Amino acid sequence: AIRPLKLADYIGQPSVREQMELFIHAARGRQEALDHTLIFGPPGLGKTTLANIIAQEMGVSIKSTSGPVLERPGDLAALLTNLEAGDVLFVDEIHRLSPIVEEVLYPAMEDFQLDIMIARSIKLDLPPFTLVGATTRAGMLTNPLRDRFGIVQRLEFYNVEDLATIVSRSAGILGLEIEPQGAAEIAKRARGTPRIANRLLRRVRDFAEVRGQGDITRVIADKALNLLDVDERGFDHLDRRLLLTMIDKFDGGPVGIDNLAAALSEERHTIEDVLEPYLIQQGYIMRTPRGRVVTRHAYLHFGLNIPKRLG
Ligand SMILES: Nc1ncnc2c1ncn2[C@@H]1O[C@H](COP(=O)(O)OP(=O)(O)O)[C@@H](O)[C@H]1O
Repeated sequence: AIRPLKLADYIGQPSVREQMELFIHAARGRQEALDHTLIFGPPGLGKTTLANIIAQEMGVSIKSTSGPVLERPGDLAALLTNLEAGDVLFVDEIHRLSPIVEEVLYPAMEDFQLDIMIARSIKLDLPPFTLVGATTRAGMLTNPLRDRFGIVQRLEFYNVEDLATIVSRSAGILGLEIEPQGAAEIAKRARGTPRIANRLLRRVRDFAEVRGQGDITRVIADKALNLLDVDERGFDHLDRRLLLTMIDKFDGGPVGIDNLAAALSEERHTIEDVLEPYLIQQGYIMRTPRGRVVTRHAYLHFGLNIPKRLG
C-alpha cells in the first residue's frame, strides 16, 4: 500500500524521477523497450521499488531474480527465453554474477542474442527486453557489463526533510494523525532510508495505539524509538556494537575489514554493504589504506573522551 507503484509517488530522488519519467515516456512513444538500466546505491533506498515502477510505467511484466540465484549459464538462458517483447528482467545484486554467467549477458543485452554453450555453441534470437540491474555501487561491476547499460541512476541516502514527507504520506495512507514534529522525529532516526522510515512508522503506530491516544506526536515517537533501541542518530544495536568494537578492541583503528568482521562474528559484505555506508556518510567512520578508523565523533557520540596520541 505504502510502496510507490508509479513515478508520481516517488519522493526524495528528484533527478532520478525526472530522468526516468522522460526516458520511459520516450520509449513508450516509440513502442520500444526501454534501454537497459543500472540502479545503484545502498540498501533500502528503493532499488527493487524503482525496478517495479519501471515495469509498471512501461506497461510490461517484470521477472525478478538475483546474481547468486543464477548459478549456471542455463539458468539465465531459461529466464531470457521466457520473456515477452518489452519485458523487464530485474537482476538484483548483479555484481555477484559468476564471471561465466555474466558472459552470456553481454550479447543478450547488446544484440538481443542468446549465445550459450551445451560441446556446442547455440545462438538464439531474443525478443527486445529491458535488463534492470541493481548493485550497492557501480565500481564493483566489470567495465564490459557496466558499459552495456544505456541508463544509469544513482540513489543516495535521503535527506531528513524528504523522509519526513514520506512518513507523513504513509501516515495519511494508513489513516493516522501525525504531528509535523512526529514525522520529523522518525525521519531523524530512519538511517537515511525510506524502508526504515516506513518500518519505524509502523512500530511507532503500535506504541501510539497501545500506550498513547492513537496519534503520532514527537514524544510518542521518541519513546517508541527508545523501546526499539534506535538512538538519536538512527543507530541500532549492531551499528553501536561496530563502533564500540573499533574503539575498544582496536583502539579506534586503523583496522582491516577482515579483522573487524572476525571480531564482530559478521561477514565482510555485511559490514561493507549494510553497516558502513551510512556511518561513513555521516562522519563516524573513515576508510584509509591501513584500514577503517572511527572519527572523533564516534567517541563523542558515546560520551567518551577523545584520545590524543600519534599515528
Ligand atoms: N522514493 C521513495 N518514496 C517513498 N517510499 C520509498 C521510496 N523508495 C523506496 N521506498 C520505500 O522503501 C522500501 C524499500 O524499497 P526497496 O526497493 O526494497 O529498496 P532496495 O531494493 O534498494 O533495498 C519500499 O518498500 C518502499 O515502500
